[PDB]
Amino acid sequence: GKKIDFLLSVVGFAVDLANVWRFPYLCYKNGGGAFLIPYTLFLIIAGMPLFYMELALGQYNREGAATVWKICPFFKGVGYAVILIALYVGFYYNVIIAWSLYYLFSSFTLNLPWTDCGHTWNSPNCTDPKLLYSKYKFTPAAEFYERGVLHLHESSGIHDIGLPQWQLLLCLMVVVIVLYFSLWKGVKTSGKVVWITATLPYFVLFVLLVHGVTLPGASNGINAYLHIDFYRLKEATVWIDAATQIFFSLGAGFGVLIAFASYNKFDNNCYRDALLTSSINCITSFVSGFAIFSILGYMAHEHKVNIEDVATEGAGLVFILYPEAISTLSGSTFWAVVFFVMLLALGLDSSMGGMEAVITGLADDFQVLKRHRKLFTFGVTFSTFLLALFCITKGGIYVLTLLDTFAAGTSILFAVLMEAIGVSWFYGVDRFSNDIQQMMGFRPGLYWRLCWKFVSPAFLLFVVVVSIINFKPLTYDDYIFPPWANWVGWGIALSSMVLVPIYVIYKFLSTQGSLWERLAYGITPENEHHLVAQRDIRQFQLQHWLAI
Ligand SMILES: CNCCCN1c2ccccc2CCc2ccccc21
Ligand SMILES: [Cl-]
Repeated sequence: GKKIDFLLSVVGFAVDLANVWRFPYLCYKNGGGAFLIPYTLFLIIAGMPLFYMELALGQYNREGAATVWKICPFFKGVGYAVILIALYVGFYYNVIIAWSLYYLFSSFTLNLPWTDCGHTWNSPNCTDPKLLYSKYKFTPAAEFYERGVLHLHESSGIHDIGLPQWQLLLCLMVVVIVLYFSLWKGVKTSGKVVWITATLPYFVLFVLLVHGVTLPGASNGINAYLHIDFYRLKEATVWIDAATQIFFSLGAGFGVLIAFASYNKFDNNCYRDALLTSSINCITSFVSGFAIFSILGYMAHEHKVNIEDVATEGAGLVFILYPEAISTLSGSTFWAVVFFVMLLALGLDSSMGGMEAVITGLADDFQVLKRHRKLFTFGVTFSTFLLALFCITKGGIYVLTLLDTFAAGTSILFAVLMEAIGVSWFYGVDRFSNDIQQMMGFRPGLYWRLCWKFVSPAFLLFVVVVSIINFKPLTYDDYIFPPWANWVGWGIALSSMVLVPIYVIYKFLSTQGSLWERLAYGITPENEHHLVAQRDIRQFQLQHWLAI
């Protein structure tokens, strides 16, 4: 049972709302198959080594994202930045779970609300295929999503977001209460019911794939998915999106992997865990893309439009597509209930760890918080609830789009780049390899050390620079955000990016001694500070810097 339970746990972690909700519309937005080449390249080159590095760091040091930097005191700013990014993500990651809960509540009927027009939310322009360069938006499913759930028709833009929708308000309250009561006792919440949260997503995906392959237009969708537009690979939008999606999907750069690995056994095999998680993530993402493109190829045929204009390119793509596919199944109410229960379970389980990252990271830094986990959990959860109330307004989709663009973009790329630089160069890739050997019994291969020191940092720096210099003003379908929205988004990104230099400055100023003494204290592990008075600093020799 040692292996079956391990396989089930890794498969449960490898599937989340990233693959099922975000990856579909990022793949649709970037043409289809042309998004997979950069995705796989980044996966290998940067994602797998960084996942391995974070797991090893957490396992060896037994600390969270903030306090793990006792080895290199100058990067506690990086730790704080990743904690802040994790805090930002929840604000809308929980709004997506609220959407799922609302859809589940709406699915308890013999006539699904998204099957035809004729409802109070339907507009005169609603067009039903059965009863008779834009994104269409006049289908029953799109009309339901945008008017009976979002009520987006009551907001003219991000300047007129309006008041929170009360139904989504109740759903968000329920989600927040469930999160709090699942996090208020401690980190130990696995191995009890996660079994059904690990197999249900794959059963749902398999049934969706099998049924959608045999649909009238699925062939065209599959052809578009497998076609590669090589001109799209010369624009850097696909590359930036692929890098951000890889780091979001795998979970690196948020302080979650380090926090959870801090509770591992000192001899746990992090290499095997990283390999299996990455492989399962890639396969699941590919299958999700296949199913999604089959569904929208079917829709292109049914609605008599081009496949590029069938659906939205935003965060509601799955909430449009999956209901459309469900409506084609036999006994569609049962399948809708099953699918939205699966979405609820996936989202709640993932958000649990997402918030645990923040809680553990800040409790390791302050013991007062560690002594009062209930109050601290309540505070974190309540703050998330309010800043998510900001995202369930009539124009809450605009705020959600801005957040999904800026909270973890260049910010997360920069944070992961700083993490890799810190470890590999300042702490020492040789020291890191020695720690991994002391833990798991073998030294990492040359490929892993090369990726940690040279390859991953180079690609991360390139992608950060390209994302900064090739920045497209924010949009949502046919809506263009005002420039101040772009300024606000870049400010949100900087709020996390800037913690690193600020903490470097603060650590330098708060230390006592001469300039060289301050540097030695700042780049020396906290448990070897007695060697600084001995003028024996490894980093002050070329051997440390040329070591691989
Ligand atoms: C790993 N896929 C993302 C799943 C959710 N995610 C969350 C959730 C809420 C807040 C932050 C984050 C950061 C990324 C991450 C990392 C590990 C588990 C979950 C999450
Ligand atoms: Cl993904």
